[PDB]
Amino acid sequence: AVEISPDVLVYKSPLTEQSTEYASISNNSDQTIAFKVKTTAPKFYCVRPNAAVVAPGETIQVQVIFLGLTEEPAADFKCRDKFMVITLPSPYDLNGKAVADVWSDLEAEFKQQAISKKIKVKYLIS
Repeated sequence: AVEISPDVLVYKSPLTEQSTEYASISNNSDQTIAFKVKTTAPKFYCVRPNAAVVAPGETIQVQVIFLGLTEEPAADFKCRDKFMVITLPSPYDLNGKAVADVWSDLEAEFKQQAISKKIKVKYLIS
């Protein structure tokens, strides 16, 4: 019962300026989870946080900051950028380490338990 949304991040207005849309991870289970957000276009989006733990009953909001294209908005363009949210059980105390520190161990131990979600991106004039 991990919920990840939305299906599509929609950036509007001047695509020549920075803009922020939001994703969300809610842990409705009884067990702490960890998530990680992968970006196919890291030169254009800043993600924060890109990895974190979510306690039972907690919702974490993820900032997806579009850095903009001070260039050409383009007429009749289809954005192909995508984000992949991967969520895993996080049953161990991190011992002060960051989630990024332990992620590879978590994914190696709990790959079968993963709950993944591919978030698409859309540009909207105007």
